[PDB]
Amino acid sequence: TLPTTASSSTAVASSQLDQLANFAYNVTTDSVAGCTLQNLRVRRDWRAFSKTQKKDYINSVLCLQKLPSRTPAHLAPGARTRYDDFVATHINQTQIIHYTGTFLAWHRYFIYEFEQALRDECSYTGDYPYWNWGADADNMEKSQVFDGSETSMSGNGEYIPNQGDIKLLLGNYPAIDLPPGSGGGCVTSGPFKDYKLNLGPAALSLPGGNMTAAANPLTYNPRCMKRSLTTEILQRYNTFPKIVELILDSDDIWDFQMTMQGVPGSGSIGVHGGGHYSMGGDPGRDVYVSPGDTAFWLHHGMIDRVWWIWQNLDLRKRQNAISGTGTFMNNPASPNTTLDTVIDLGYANGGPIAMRDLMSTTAGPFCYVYL
Ligand SMILES: *[C@@H]1O[C@H](CO)[C@@H](O[C@@H]2O[C@H](CO)[C@@H](O[C@@H]3O[C@H](CO[C@H]4O[C@H](CO[C@H]5O[C@H](CO)[C@@H](O)[C@H](O)[C@@H]5O)[C@@H](O)[C@H](O[C@H]5O[C@H](CO)[C@@H](O)[C@H](O)[C@@H]5O)[C@@H]4O)[C@@H](O)[C@H](O[C@H]4O[C@H](CO)[C@@H](O)[C@H](O)[C@@H]4O)[C@@H]3O)[C@H](O)[C@H]2NC(C)=O)[C@H](O)[C@H]1NC(C)=O
Ligand SMILES: *[C@@H]1O[C@H](CO)[C@@H](O)[C@H](O)[C@H]1NC(C)=O
Ligand SMILES: *[C@@H]1O[C@H](CO)[C@@H](O)[C@H](O)[C@H]1NC(C)=O
Ligand SMILES: *[C@H]1O[C@H](CO)[C@@H](O)[C@H](O)[C@@H]1O
Ligand SMILES: Oc1cccc(O)c1
Ligand SMILES: [Cu+2]
Ligand SMILES: [Cu+2]
Repeated sequence: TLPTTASSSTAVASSQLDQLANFAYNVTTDSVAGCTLQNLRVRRDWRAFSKTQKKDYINSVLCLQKLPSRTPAHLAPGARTRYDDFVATHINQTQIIHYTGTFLAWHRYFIYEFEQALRDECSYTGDYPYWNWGADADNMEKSQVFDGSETSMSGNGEYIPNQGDIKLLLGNYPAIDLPPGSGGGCVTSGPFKDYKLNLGPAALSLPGGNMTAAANPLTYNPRCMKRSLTTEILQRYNTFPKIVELILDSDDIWDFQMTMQGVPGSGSIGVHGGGHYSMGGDPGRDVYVSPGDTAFWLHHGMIDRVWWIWQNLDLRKRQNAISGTGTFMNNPASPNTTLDTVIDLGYANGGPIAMRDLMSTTAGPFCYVYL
């Protein structure tokens, strides 16, 4: 007897999520029992990682931020590292990978190939980590992902008093206004304290309402990563009731992906936008450059988990479900996304791949589950 309606207590909504996760696990292992049970990988909550396991993942990311970039210098003058290769492709394709029929599948392929770079070029042998927003929604500063310790993705940025609010515009919908959080400047501590963003900004929202952008966001612009942790954003968008509501109240792929990213004109930015903007800073508030924030990978692990749960609740109808076009909010208009639509990650990793081969975590190149 699966839940059918999200509960309003955090604690009960948390148990609903575990139960839906358990069901999705059962369905995926059954379809696997070449992806086999023996080589089925498990992705896990960052809280399940030991201190050594956390440090092994962080070290591999740091390795990727030193190894030289494969992107041709003339196509992206500012790229220096393999990590930059992933940021660059995301900047370059942002207009066709968000609010499109490809949004969920493209990002599944994106983070998988990031994982492959960690394993093949940086000797990583651990599990892929995800960030469970619901456990941190009441105090982001205490998240194991963001607490600033040697096992965080670094923490908060240096505090900047009396910051203006954040104003979010999209088309000519009424603006959405957010608090600026408790940071503002360069991250003060953690393993990514000396790490440099090399690309962007491309569309960086600033406290006060301004939006700054480099003339060419692919030219060299080394600078610190900035954060402004904003618990209030997670409290409104990323709580366990909000997570379960997205899963249970969405009956088709259109409503699922739209509620996740935020329905334009609803005043809500969804679990996707909520998780992004709660980091604040740079590139936390830049849609194009967001992979520059090292927590991007854990945030989209959770995005992919929530999609994988939703898929497995009715696999016959939801496994291959696609809706939307090839352009951001279909502006300008483009043909519908289908299973023959091909996507690629540029020079980041991998090669071109059709939507058909991306829809299941245990087919095509994929062989994993979430616990
Ligand atoms: C931002 O995003 C955009 C959009 O994605 C991106 O632009 C892409 O830009 C890259 C480079 O900047 C492009 O990659 C190059 O494409 C060259 C042209 O390739 C096409 O046409 C070839 C010619 O086809 C004709 O001639 C042949 C032979 O005479 C004939 O048989 C055909 O019928 C046709 O008439 C064709 O060969 C090629 O196809 C092969 O490869 C593609 C995958 O690339 C594959 O899908 C095909 O099935 C086929 O196997 C393709 O159709 C190409 O020459 C060039 O090659 C480089 O790499 C190869 C090794 O792979 C080297 O051998 C070669 O010498 C070159 O160094 C390269 O592939 C890409 O096509 C663009 N894509 C789009 C959609 O526009 C930007 O780069 C992004 N910006 C940033 C910063 O990331
Ligand atoms: C998962 O499968 C096990 C074994 O068949 C079963 O005992 C359990 O109740 C299932 N859980 C859910 C949530 O379906
Ligand atoms: C595009 O998809 C919608 C469903 O989302 C469908 O109603 C419409 O007919 C499709 N358009 C074309 C040209 O196939
Ligand atoms: C439990 O806590 C969440 C925040 O984590 C609230 O949104 C919920 O209403 C309940 O108080
Ligand atoms: O795709 C997105 C959406 C919202 C904020 C962000 O940094 C990225
Ligand atoms: Cu993206
Ligand atoms: Cu995202």
